[PDB]
Amino acid sequence: AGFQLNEFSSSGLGRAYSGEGAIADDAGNVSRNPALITMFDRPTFSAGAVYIDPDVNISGTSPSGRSLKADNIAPTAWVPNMHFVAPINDQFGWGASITSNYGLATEFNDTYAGGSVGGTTDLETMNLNLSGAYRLNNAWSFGLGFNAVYARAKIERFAGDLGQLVAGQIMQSPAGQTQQGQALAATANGIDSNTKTAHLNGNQWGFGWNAGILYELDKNNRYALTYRSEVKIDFKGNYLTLNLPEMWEVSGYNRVDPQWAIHYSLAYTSWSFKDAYRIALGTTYYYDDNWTFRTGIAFRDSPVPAQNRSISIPDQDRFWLSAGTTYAFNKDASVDVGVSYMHGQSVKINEGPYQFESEGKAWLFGTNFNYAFHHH
Ligand SMILES: CCCCCCCCOCCOCCOCCOCCO
Ligand SMILES: CCCCCCCCOCCOCCOCCOCCO
Ligand SMILES: CCCCCCCCOCCOCCOCCOCCO
Repeated sequence: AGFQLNEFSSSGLGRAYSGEGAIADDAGNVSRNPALITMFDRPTFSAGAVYIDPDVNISGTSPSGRSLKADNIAPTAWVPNMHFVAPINDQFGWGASITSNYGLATEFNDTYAGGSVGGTTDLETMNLNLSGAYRLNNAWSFGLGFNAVYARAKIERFAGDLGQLVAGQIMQSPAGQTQQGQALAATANGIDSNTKTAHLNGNQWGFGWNAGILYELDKNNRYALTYRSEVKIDFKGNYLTLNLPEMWEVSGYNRVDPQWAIHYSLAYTSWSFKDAYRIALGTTYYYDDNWTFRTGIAFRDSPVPAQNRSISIPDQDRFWLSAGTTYAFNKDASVDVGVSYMHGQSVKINEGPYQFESEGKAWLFGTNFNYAFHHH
């Protein structure tokens, strides 16, 4: 957040989401690349959730003299996931998942000076996916997926100190000399910071598709190109379209040893004019039959000026640092747990009449349970 999320699995969390289009140790990855369906030879289920605990802080002084300070403006969150994939044939398979690829939340007191650009911003999203895949031969697979997205938005803004700003401007102008001018300033200054200035509530569905190609040099090495379509969501509440952006991703996975694999990816996102990319690299330690270990790093760059930035929507250049571990109870069942630390960069924000600074980070903790059907 983002507002884009990667938290589709706890195993992925532990590898900082690196080459997620090319690994297939559990069912979570089919949501990332429907072509991976052909790596599964038996019905496979997975479920869990990621707990996100952000710490995002705003600082600054308004030209009115009011503090623009705001501690801890991003609340914690639970992001659940469920996945299922199952072969139909030696060539065909299918899968289904419930995920969220998008969400954000910021809240300021309704008494905050910068209220007109920072009150309450709440977007929750749920992706429903059905996928199919076709294996052409030993090397090549293709996957196609259909997405139903449910989105719940809540916005409120407030006057903040706007009326104090207007009072300032009026008093400064020649009109500050007149009696009508003073009165008009006083009327503006007298507007409560907590005056509700805006309010939106909406819940809507949108639809999209996604596709993927898998190339396997052999059972230890593979590469993938994936594409997620944009999804548009028209809230008839009150325009008013919310645009979930395209994503392209290239992934690679190298099992360079019975005990070691690496996995990396480049992912690209453009929207609207303003794009972003993410690179990620990680390694997996297949210690033994019971224990697997997991570590990764990532970096995301969306170079957005500063007068295009929002305090209500934090989007900085960020780093991920992750470790994880999978314990398998047997050849059928396992549990993943992931941890990640997410670090933003202190950034300047010039929005409306205000100048802020913003710095954020987050701790992530995830657990998934995996189960494959038809012993063993
Ligand atoms: C590349 C072709 C696949 C693209 C189609 C996308 C939607 C496919 O979803 C179909 C899922 O339906 C599940 C069928 O249930 C299995 C029935 O047969 C199982 C026998 O083993
Ligand atoms: C009977 C005359 C009494 C004068 C009261 C007029 C209204 C006083 O409120 C003024 C509020 O303006 C705040 C000043 O803002 C800081 C100055 O710099 C801001 C430039 O706009
Ligand atoms: C548009 C192609 C971009 C390729 C990037 C990833 C390729 C990784 O595989 C390279 C090694 O594979 C050996 C080549 O295999 C023989 C020809 O088939 C390769 C087509 O991908």
